[PDB]
Amino acid sequence: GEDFKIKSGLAQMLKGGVIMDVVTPEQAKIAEKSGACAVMALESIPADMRKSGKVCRMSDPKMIKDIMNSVSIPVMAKVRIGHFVEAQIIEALEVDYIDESEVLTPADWTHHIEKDKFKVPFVCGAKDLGEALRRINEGAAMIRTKGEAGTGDVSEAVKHIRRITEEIKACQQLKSEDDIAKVAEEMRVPVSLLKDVLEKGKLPVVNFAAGGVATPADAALLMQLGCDGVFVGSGIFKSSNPVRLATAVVEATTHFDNPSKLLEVSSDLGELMGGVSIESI
Amino acid sequence: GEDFKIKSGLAQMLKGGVIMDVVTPEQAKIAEKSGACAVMALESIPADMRKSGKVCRMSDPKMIKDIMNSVSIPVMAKVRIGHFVEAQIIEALEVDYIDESEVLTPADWTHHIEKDKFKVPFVCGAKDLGEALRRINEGAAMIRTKGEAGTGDVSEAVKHIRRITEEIKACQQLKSEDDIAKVAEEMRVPVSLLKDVLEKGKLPVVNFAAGGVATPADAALLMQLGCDGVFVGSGIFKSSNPVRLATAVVEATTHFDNPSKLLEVSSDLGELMGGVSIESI
Amino acid sequence: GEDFKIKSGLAQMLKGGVIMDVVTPEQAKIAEKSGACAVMALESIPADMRKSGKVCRMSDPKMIKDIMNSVSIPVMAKVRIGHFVEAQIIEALEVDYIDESEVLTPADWTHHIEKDKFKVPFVCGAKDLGEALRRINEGAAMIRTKGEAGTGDVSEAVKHIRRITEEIKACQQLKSEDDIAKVAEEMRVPVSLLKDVLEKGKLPVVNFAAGGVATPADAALLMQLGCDGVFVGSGIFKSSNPVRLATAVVEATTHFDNPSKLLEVSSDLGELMGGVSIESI
Amino acid sequence: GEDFKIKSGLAQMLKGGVIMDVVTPEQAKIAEKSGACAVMALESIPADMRKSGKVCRMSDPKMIKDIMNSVSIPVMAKVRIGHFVEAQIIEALEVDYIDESEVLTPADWTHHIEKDKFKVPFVCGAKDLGEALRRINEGAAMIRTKGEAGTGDVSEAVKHIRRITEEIKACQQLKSEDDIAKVAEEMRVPVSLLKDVLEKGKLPVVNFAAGGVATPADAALLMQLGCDGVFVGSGIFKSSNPVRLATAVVEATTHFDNPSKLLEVSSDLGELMGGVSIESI
Amino acid sequence: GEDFKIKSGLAQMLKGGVIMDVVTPEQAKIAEKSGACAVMALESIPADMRKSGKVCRMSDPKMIKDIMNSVSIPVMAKVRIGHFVEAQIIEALEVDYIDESEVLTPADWTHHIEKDKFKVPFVCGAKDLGEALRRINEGAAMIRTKGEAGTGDVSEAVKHIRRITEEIKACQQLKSEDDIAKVAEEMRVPVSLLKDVLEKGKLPVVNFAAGGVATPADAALLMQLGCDGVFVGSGIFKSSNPVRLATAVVEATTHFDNPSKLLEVSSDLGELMGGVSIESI
Amino acid sequence: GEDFKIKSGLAQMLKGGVIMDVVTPEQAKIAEKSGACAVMALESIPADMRKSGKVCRMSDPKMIKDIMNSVSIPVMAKVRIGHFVEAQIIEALEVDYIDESEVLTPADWTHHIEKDKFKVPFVCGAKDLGEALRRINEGAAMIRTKGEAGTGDVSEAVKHIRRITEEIKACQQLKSEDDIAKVAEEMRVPVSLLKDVLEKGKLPVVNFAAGGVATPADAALLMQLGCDGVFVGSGIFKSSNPVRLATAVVEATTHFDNPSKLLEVSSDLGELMGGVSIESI
Repeated sequence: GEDFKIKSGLAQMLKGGVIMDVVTPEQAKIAEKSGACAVMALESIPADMRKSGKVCRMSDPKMIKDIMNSVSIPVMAKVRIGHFVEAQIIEALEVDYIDESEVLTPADWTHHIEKDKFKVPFVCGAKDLGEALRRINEGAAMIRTKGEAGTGDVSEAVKHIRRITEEIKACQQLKSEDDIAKVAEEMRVPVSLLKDVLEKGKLPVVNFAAGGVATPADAALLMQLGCDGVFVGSGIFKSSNPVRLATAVVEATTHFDNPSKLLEVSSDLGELMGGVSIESI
Repeated sequence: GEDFKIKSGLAQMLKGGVIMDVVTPEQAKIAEKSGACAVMALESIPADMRKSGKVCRMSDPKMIKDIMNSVSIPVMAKVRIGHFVEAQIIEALEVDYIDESEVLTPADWTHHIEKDKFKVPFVCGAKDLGEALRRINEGAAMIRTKGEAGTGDVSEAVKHIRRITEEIKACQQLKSEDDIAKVAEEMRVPVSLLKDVLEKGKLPVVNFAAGGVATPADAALLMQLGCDGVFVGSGIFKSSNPVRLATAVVEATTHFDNPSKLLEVSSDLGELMGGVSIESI
Repeated sequence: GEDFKIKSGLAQMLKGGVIMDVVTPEQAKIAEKSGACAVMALESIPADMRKSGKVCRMSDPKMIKDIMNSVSIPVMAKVRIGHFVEAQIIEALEVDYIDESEVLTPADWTHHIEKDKFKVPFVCGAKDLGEALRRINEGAAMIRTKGEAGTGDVSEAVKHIRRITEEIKACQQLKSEDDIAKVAEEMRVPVSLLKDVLEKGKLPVVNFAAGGVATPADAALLMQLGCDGVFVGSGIFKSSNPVRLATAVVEATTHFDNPSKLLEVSSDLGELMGGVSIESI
Repeated sequence: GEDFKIKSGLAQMLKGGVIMDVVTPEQAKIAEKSGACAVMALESIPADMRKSGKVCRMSDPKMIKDIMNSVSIPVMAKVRIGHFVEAQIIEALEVDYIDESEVLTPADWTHHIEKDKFKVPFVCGAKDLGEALRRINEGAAMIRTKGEAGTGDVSEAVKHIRRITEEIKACQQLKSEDDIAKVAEEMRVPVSLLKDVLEKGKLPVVNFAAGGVATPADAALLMQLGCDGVFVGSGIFKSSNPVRLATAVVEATTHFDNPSKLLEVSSDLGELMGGVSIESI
Repeated sequence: GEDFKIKSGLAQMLKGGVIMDVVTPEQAKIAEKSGACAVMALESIPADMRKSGKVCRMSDPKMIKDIMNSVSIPVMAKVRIGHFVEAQIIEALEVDYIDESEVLTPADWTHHIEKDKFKVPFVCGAKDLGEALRRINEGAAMIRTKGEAGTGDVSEAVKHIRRITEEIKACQQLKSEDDIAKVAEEMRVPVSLLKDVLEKGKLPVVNFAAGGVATPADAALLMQLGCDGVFVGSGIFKSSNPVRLATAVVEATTHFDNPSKLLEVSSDLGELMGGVSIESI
Repeated sequence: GEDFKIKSGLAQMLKGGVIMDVVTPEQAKIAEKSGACAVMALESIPADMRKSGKVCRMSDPKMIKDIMNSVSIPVMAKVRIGHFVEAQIIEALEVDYIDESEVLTPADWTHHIEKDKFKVPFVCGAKDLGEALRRINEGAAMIRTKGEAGTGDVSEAVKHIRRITEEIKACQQLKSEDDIAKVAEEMRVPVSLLKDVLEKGKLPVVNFAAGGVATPADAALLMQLGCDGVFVGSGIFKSSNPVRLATAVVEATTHFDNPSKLLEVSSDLGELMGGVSIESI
């Protein structure tokens, strides 16, 4: 409770923001000055890692320390799924948020990290209620949609948030203490969570959107859809005029319901990263 | 009723016309002066997007504003399927017609746009009655055949209009209030629509032909077949002598029953885009 | 009857001849002077179209007008299957025979043209009795074997004529008015045709050979086999010494039973188009 | 009887010989001077045709006339399976033997030639008794094994002669007039042939070996095995020292039981065509 | 008992250490001076052999003698599975530990080596309890996880140690002398071993981690997980700054529970070998 | 008996030796002077033939005569499976041993050679008892393991000898005269052989190892395993320092149980042929 609520709070305190994937301090500075609520330090970029296909690991501290020494706003970093020692090494680094990110090469195909044992807040991907709950029950402070990272395609990210919202609800308007008991056991999670969700109609944690956000339009689409905030990563920086696009997205995320404003910031944006349409995977 | 019958009216008012895909103001002006009833502004061309295969998104407003600031006739633009925010941004732009076009990379594989909530008229693709009705019931002001966009092959476009006409009719000359009730539920649409169709023998909206029109001959073939108007897009402009072909098609569409005239405008036309025969897909 | 018999007559009046695929007036003149009973005007050649694989359409009138303004003998042109407007445009052109040719990209995968409604004689491909009858019942004035066009291989052409002759006969020496009634309904045709065939032992129309004729020898082989005449197309012109080969085939077709003469015209012929053996498809 | 027994005689008179594939007069003269009992005139070579894969046809007469005007020994030529007119053209040419050769692109996948109607002796491939009998019953004067032509591999040729010899025999030592009646109908042939075979223990015609003979050793192997003579074709000429190899094979075929002599002629032979091992097909 | 407990002792004495793959003396000396408890002499490197795909054999003695003559710490060498003579040759060489390594091309797909008959201690790979026990029962002095060698990916190595630990335990807390009897026979091993394991909760031998260790972080992760020591091999040396990385790993392995220290040694490490993510196999 | 025992004797007289694949007299001399008990004359090399994939035939006599005229020790040569005439030609040549070798392109997929009819001793490949017996029953004087020739991989060779030894034994300690009767009929061989084997516990002929021997270590491994002698072929000569390796293998074969000696001869051997690991086939 006390320990948790503090973690959730830090995460919860990021509501309405935009986190940005940064590769270098230069990039970090651009992101802070653009309105980013935080930055994700990493030495190589989602849209490149998904082609390599080399092992993608925790990023080198020096690299991170630098990025995190050149900005006021908090700094996130990535660790491989199940790679608790990588996480240990980053709690030590005094990073702000850790992200057990499925976009890197997993380290345990069977066990995620025991995030409870850490004092730093974690962020985790989910594509559905169960998965969401399992990660939360596992000690996840914050949650984001998975989506197809690096693709440039919202199709996925959106579908997820829809499902979670659809699932939370479906399961919600159902009947029996036993009916639930089952669903809790099924998705391998304490009855107490599934329950706080139904009693609150929403996860206990902040639910951000990640993977496939390339346009201000997209960002806004995901808030209108329910998300609590937005992860963009490159290719903001893989675009023609990053600084501009970066701001467009931050602005698009705060005013996500201002057709007039939205449009204003969606004009003369330049050429954006050529995504890879999910379908054609 | 009232609100819609206005949207219908804008669409309905294009009867007999030819809408043209434009990529630049220069191209727009050529189209207008050619007899186009309107133009579809887009930064990249159906016949190229279907090869990329990059994510195809709403086009950049500046781009559109420009195209739409250089012509009297109305201007359409495209948004991804289900991407309501993209649409919101374009209502704002004050475009004339929006096209929720399946030729771009979809944004929701499960939900189209809630076009009712918009005041701008939408246009949608259909390959059959059900699909048609679903899009209309969803708020579609105007409807077009899908066909294989960019292929240069009528085979598809025609087949669709045939089916819709064949289906409208088949379902029409059938018997029981319950018989219908079923078909309405099946194609997931209010009994009231399927009904206005059967009572009128035709959709409540204008039904244009799109995808696979490359020759004046083709355009005429589709009107003789029942369509209310024609979408061409590039490769009018991917042809040897656009200006000439553009006019040929506009002319072929108005006089679509004048063998003498038709032929006149089908001569010395030059080399047209080398399509990609559906079959060989 | 009256209207039909006139059409059949024009077609019937081509018996024993050789029709040649021409691409340019030069080529047309060569063909006339060679003994061709007619020429097929087209802007691109069977043996190339079957590789493209671009949409193959009706040819540009100017092109045809030219070819047909440089020769006394009649001129045929091609239109896509089911593309009635294309045909309309060519009746208008005052071409002599129209060929609803399956070698082009079809326009209707479900419906051929309503050739009845036209006053110009049509020619159609068939690979068997049923198909033959269906085209004839559909208004076909003349009929040709399909064969594998552009391949340079007789295997197919021959097989067809064999089958038609084999089928006409098989069905012929069978018993009951009901026995027939069935076969008529099966191959979706009026009992009256199947009947005139059996009563005459041959279709009511001329049956030419097309697709896969590359050598004088081949032409002769197809007449000995029953055909009423021969379509060659390129690669007469894709050969080393066209003029010579053209004549050889015209001559081989008239004297198709003159081993001495046949051989005379099959010598020092030069290098002919390198076909593509059906088998290796 | 009479007519045939003359054709049989011309074929039968080649017993013990070697027929050679020639492509040019120069090649023909080399073959004659080497001891070839005859030559097979063709403009392109088995080992190349089986790669093309272009349509392989009867060869141009001039070509043949030339080859056959530069040698005393008889001259064979090829025609496509079922291509009776091609054959007609070659009877006319006054060639000595015609070979309805399956190595060329067939002209009728359903009917071989009616060799009875010809006065020139035919040669045909067979891989088994039935096939052999069918070709003979069809008017075949001479028969050869098929084998994988152009491969350089005896595996096949041998296997065939084994089977025919194995089959002739198997069927031979069986019992009932009805037992046979069946086998005759099965392999679609008059009871009278199957019968003359069993009563004589061998086909009524000469049975040569063809396809896959590359070495003197091979030739001898096939005679020891029962064949009545040998078809070699290139790559005698695709070898390093043709003249020598040609003679080696002729000599190896006559003295096919003289280990001492065989070996003598198998030495310092040079590099022979690099076959293509059946297996690796 | 006695004989083995000596071999066990040599292996057991390496507890807590790091063994390193060396390819040359220069490399050996770097490894020794780095803190390596031993080195694995081999002429070609795991990450290259798994691409070749040439036969990978015991390494040439001279090569090894040299490597083992330039370092105080013990020296291991590899032999192919089942290749007892290769092993014999290396006992003779007076190497310290032999590794019957599945990373080389096996020599017997059916029988491992009879390591009992040797006086030198062997090391063997296992992915599960059974496999582990079978190798031990076979005379294995030391055991290591297999993991995907040369990949750079821990996913595997970890998964193994998890399973073994999971299996040892699962089987442990089960009930009947017969229950066990079965499992012993199943995994084809004496009841006496499975038993010493359950009675001790751990194998009788040291269990190192191998295959997929590329980062100090990884090494530490595997000790935290239960391993008794670490095999790294190249690409320590396939990295940018080997010396540094080598030390980092040795240090990371001893202080594998010192987040502060761990992180200290994980900074400014340079570019490491670009692994090949298991998944993408 | 008498005739056989003489053949077996010559073969039997090769016990403990190493036969070497030679391509040229130079190579032959090197092999003799190295300690080879005999040489296998061939114009092209196992490790190359298995890539070609051209037909591999008996080698040209001159070639062999030369090789066999430049060495005292006996000389073997290869013939294709079932190619009895090739064998006849080589008996004539006065070669010492003939090898009906499956490494060349077979000549009869159904019948091996009737080696009984020859006075020269034959050698044959086998992978199991049955196969061994069938070849012996067929007149085989000597037998060798097959293994994957040219691969450089012992995996196979060893596996075979294991099986034969395993099979001989398995079948041996079984019960009934009828029990055996079956196994004899099954593996298509006289009860009398299977019987002499069981009564002697070993084939009546010498059993050498062949295919996949690349290292002295390998050779020794195969003797320890039961073989009576060793076929190496290239790539002894495809190695860096043939002369040395050749001797190493001869020496390794005689002293195959002298770890000290074995190792001595396995040092500073140079780079050996890069095999092709069976597995990766």
